Amino acid sequence: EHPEFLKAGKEPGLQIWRVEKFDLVPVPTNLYGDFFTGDAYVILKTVQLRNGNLQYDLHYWLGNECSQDESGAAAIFTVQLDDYLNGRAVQHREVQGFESATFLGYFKSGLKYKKGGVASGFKHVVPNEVVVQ
Repeated sequence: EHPEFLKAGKEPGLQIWRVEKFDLVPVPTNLYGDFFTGDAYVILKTVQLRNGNLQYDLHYWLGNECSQDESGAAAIFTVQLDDYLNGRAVQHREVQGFESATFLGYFKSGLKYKKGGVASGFKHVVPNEVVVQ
């Protein structure tokens, strides 16, 4: 499909992404800054080291209301990125209620925690019209 987190790498700084729709989904403005407990967020940091090999680090965050199934899919994509960057990157997955200074240090503005997505805005794309039978 369109894996941006795994294919991420076009700017030395920080990129935030979120899993949604059985694929990778970015977090538009206004939305960024709020972590969800019913989903997984994948973040990849990129900097320019002396040699200029562009350092690549990534943190895998999961929600407490996401059994190993949802957390498994998120960790799965994170594990692949590692094999691709099993050179010396910084891979570290964080959980809700157990974050670390790295996270609290990456965002000190005060990350908001949203819970319960009261919204039935979601439809399944059907295969063209039912003309076929």
